[PDB]
Amino acid sequence: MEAAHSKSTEECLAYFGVSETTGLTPDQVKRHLEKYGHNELPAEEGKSLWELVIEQFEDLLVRILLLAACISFVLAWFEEGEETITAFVEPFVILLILIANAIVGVWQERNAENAIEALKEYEPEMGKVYRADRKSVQRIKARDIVPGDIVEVAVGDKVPADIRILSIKSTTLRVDQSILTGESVSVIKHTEPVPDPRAVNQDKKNMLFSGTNIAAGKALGIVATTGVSTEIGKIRDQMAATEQDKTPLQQKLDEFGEQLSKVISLICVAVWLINIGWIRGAIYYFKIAVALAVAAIPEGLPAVITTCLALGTRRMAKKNAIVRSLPSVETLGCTSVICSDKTGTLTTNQMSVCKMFIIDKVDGDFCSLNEFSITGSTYAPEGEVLKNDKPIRSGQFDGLVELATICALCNDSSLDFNETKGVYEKVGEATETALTTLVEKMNVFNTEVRNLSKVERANACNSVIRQLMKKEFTLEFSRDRKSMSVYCSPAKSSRAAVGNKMFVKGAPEGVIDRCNYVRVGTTRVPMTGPVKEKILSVIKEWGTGRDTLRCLALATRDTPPKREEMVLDDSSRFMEYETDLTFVGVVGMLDPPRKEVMGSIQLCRDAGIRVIMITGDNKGTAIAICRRIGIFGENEEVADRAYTGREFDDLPLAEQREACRRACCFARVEPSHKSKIVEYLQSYDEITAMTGDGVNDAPALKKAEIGIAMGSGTAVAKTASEMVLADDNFSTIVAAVEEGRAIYNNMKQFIRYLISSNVGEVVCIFLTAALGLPEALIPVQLLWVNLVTDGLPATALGFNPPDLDIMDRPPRSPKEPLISGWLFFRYMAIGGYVGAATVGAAAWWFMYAEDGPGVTYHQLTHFMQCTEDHPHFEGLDCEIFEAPEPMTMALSVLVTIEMCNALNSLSENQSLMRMPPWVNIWLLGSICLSMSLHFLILYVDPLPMIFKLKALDLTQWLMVLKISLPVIGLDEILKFIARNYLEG
Ligand SMILES: Nc1ncnc2c1ncn2[C@@H]1O[C@H](COP(=O)(O)OP(=O)(O)OP(=O)(O)O)[C@H]2OC3(O[C@H]21)C([N+](=O)[O-])=CC(=[N+]([O-])O)C=C3[N+](=O)[O-]
Ligand SMILES: FC(F)(F)Oc1ccc2c3c([nH]c2c1)[C@@H](NCc1ccc(Br)cc1)CCC3
Ligand SMILES: [K+]
Repeated sequence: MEAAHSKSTEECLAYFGVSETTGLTPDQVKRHLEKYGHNELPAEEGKSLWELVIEQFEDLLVRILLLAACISFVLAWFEEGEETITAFVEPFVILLILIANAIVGVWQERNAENAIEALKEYEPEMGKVYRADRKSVQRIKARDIVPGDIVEVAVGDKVPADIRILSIKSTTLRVDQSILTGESVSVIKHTEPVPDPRAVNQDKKNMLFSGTNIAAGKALGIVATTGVSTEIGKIRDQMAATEQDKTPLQQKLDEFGEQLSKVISLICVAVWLINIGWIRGAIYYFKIAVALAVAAIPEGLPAVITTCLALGTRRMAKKNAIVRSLPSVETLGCTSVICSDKTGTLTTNQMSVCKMFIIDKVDGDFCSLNEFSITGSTYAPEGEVLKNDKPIRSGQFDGLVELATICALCNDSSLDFNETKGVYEKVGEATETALTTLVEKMNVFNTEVRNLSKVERANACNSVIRQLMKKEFTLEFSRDRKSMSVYCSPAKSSRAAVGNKMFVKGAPEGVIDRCNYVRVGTTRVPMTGPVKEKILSVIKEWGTGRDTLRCLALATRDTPPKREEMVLDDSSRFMEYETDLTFVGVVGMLDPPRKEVMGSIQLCRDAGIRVIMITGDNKGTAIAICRRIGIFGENEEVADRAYTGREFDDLPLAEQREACRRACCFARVEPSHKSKIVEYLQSYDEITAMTGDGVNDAPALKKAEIGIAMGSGTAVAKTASEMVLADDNFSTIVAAVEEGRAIYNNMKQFIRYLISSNVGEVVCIFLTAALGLPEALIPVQLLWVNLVTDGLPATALGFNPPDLDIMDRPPRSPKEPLISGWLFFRYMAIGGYVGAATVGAAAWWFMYAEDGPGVTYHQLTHFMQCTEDHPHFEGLDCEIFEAPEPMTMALSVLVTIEMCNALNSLSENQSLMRMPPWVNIWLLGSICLSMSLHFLILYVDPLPMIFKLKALDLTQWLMVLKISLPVIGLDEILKFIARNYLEG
């Protein structure tokens, strides 16, 4: 049933064929389950495992490795002679590593997915329905509440569906629906039809929305829509699925992927070309092509990448930064401008009326004032009211009595006592509750409150004013006039002839212009120029002083219009109905900046991040706040870097864009302006973190490259967001950007470490083919390196502790190459030394090791010419070239160097003498475990037969360290030219 908000109780009942006492029949339930599905957000769709395999097949390197599989398969098939046929392990392993990688990408594609699942969290487990089974209410699983059944809800329950209220059983019904509308005040719900069929949800005051909770009361309704049809379920309809564009790192990695394709193909052609001058031969340059493919591809890199991301996500997630979109962590390092709202994010949103003034005397041009101050900054109703630092019984001033009345009446919020926490808490809007607390502190009628209870005391004095003036109706706040008013009539009935009143509170600018009189206690004197000046002179002093107060003016229309001649259907006339007012006084409440923000702001400048503050204060106060928290200097001229929504809109398009180039402070912007500022910032290739919590903030969060939504905010903003501030703190953003920087510098390290490791293997294979030597590494050994003995240090590298200057450098540009020009030189030379060292390791055994045959280099590089007992190969067994020992020398050198390179990769440019190995203790363990797995693979008797290895003696090991360790002295020397001859 659509638009049930416009239909009467009887109509919705007549629509579904239900009784308000009998409920639904099980037969009706079956029929509805069929015609409406269950009451839940359906499981993820559009994702096919088989169709996902196509994406893996489409990737280039997967195509290569898949081709290396079929080759390795046919090679093991054909080569029955001179080897055991139980040697299909290599093609099998190739497939498994390919299968594993497919699983891996899918496995945490669900981590990039379920970002939108943060909305599935808002629906409840259970609900209550009256049904045709029992005369009492049955508690059903919420996902089985079909449309049409009668639902009961009480205090503190979650509304389990979208329900048209049928009959409120308690006195009144208040519904917290902030989660869906942003309404920070519990809405009064009624049972009448709201007439407009397309009215906004804020007007649907007869509807219960799923996912919202009941502030107070108890009602009975009938389910109008379930699951997706609900307004909270309408949020899932977009379901992302927008244009998906590769991240900059994803794009760069793929360019390396194809340069790797070119390089493999060329080497493959070169060795087929070098061999100048058959079945046994067709084997060779296919075997090495497999050895080539396996040696070039990092194999385990996606596993390491998606792991260090997951652990970084949880690191950030415990710093109150909830990463929805995973590509964000890359983007977070490139953040050039954070643009955030003031209230609740730069400040505590913990309101307290700090100062207030009424008029003292008026003589001609002169106008004195009675200024008051109030101790206590919590919502607790405790503290003095001060005049000249001394206590004052507020009720002695008739001007304060009227101020207290206006505050208590121009108010839709209240105070509550949390029985468990033992503290006073905010009900409804924070800025209104500040007035509630102020009234209780003033106590203008000297209501006896001492012997009350912590609960009763919360609203005693507010209730006393409610006992005097009966709030007939309210004139809602509009932004054109920046004020609201309430029409009240006397309720004592014993007291006579007071008359109907209208109490107006609003921004001092507009309210004061619509005043014609100033109340002096109980007397009335017309509004004059000299007095209005002194009023604004203190309002401006307060909103610009060291305490930076938002100010509110309180007024009264002494003679309101005829209640039967006011038309409440159109806001446009509301301002006129608040004319001929009498200025009563002004309250000034503080909302102090969070302890951290001043320092957190400083970091953004040190790191080259511009901070734009969007706020609703006046341009005067907005500028002042920016000096207080440090966006501007106290003595700096900020004329050109602070704008208002109307000022900004006055500039032509060209002058608009130049403003965002330099601006840092926006006051009172329309909703559309956030999205317009982002567009302008994009025109300068600036990468923006933009914050929002409200329902209108959605498009500027989809548009911003890093949409940041508030944890206490609406559901829609969270959905359009890339990240969520669980603690609402602005410093959580800075900490998020900082962490996002460290992670990329660590991804860069293990990317280089793994790929430079790959280079050494490609060199080793290439020399073997070029020199005609026997194979020194076989693909099974390489995969064990590129997946295990390298993967563990590669991961632990991602935990390299951040640089000390990490927040003293400009944002990384999105086009920043993975390697500089010189890094290409450094890693080629190391990958070269790694290639030569592994081949020489095996050659040393064949020619010089005591256990080895001690053959000559001509013999060794013609080892396949050992057809029979040759005169050339005198005293040798042909098989000695297939011996496990030379391979195990090479693999042991490849492993040991990659442990040393891991120690080198601890820093891109720092010596190990300055930043020692134990700086990353997680990395030491990764090396201890990789080496352990190497001794395991040599010593547990199923394993050596597989990988074709044999345990080295003490001599052969000391030869590995003889060979391997200099790679440290090589990189240390290479790191020297960097920090001493390249930058200067
Ligand atoms: N586009 C705008 N043009 C003009 N003023 C704007 C605009 N947007 C917001 N304001 C005013 O600024 C006040 C608080 O803004 P501020 O807390 O700085 O930031 P926001 O709460 O708007 O943003 P956030 O909640 O953090 O997303 C609001 O209080 C009030 O009017 C609102 C308000 N209200 O929002 O309901 C009621 C009120 N009385 O008296 O009822 C007085 C306000 N006031 O004096 O500012
Ligand atoms: F060895 C397998 F083929 F099985 O696994 C891999 C290992 C590494 C890569 C690489 C790619 N496909 C691979 C597939 C290519 N793009 C896939 C990819 C893109 C971004 C991220 Br993050 C991870 C992988 C480009 C080089 C890196
Ligand atoms: K976005």
